[PDB]
Amino acid sequence: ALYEDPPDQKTSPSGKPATLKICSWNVDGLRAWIKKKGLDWVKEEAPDILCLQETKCSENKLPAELQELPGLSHQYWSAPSDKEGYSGVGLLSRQCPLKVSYGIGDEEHDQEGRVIVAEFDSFVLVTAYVPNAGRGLVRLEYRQRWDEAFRKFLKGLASRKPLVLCGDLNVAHEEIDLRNPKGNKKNAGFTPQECQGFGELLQAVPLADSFRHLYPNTPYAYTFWTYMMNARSKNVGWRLDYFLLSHSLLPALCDSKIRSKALGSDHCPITLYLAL
DNA sequence: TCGACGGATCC
DNA sequence: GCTGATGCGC
DNA sequence: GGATCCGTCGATCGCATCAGC
Ligand SMILES: [Ca+2]
Repeated sequence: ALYEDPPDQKTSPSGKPATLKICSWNVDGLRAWIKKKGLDWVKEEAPDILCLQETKCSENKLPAELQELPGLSHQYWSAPSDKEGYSGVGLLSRQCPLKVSYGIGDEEHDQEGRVIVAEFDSFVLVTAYVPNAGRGLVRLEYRQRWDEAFRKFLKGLASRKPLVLCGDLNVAHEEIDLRNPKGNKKNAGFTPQECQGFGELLQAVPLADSFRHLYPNTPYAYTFWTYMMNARSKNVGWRLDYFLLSHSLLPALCDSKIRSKALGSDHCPITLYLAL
């Protein structure tokens, strides 16, 4: 069936009002997405922090419109070391973070511009574009090694500060996270290896899947639809974009949104509300 | 994602 | 700047 | 032997590069 995001709950389980609004969006081509007026949508949504994945855009080709974006002035970008127009992530923030860093600290996994880490007063924000297992699972073996290094890195981080992980994690955790699970158990993003990796990521860091913690049995909630076969028209999709939270942060969780109607990509944006 | 393919295998 | 082909995706 | 059942296996869209001039 089709899906309507419920309204934004902007008070916490204790009634404290949300102080912090984080939007995450795989823009699948930053320049194409700006040409498709996504930046307008970002302006009307007005996040305190915007995380972008799959920018496919090197630092010096960044369009001018991003400078004229005065509520998200502190901007950080990561592109692959030697693969142009591939991958890429950015982190735009209203307030200046204490410390920004790139990658997870493992040479093998830090060459494709996928991870930005931004340290704030009371939490640490990681945004990531996870490597896709590949058509015909050509990179599924590399991906399990990423999963373990990423798990290890995030666990280390979360031991020092409450952690918010957001972005495209390239896996539908459970069968409820995609429209046709039975046909995709051998396609990238729904292999047993990928769903197990996600489960261990939740278990080992540990982290809670914010959306699923709030809406544990809501089906048809997806963040991605392939461009082909009018899949978004029919809501034949996958939930690949998450906010994963330190359990410490659950009493701060106000809501976790899926902005199904915002166009500009084959991913829609997701928005997180915290009382901090 | 969807389909046309097969090569199975049922009534 | 323009064509045409290739890489990469969930 | 003529219908179904179910595993492949290509071809769909979109962004971006690259080779060449
Ligand atoms: Ca490829």
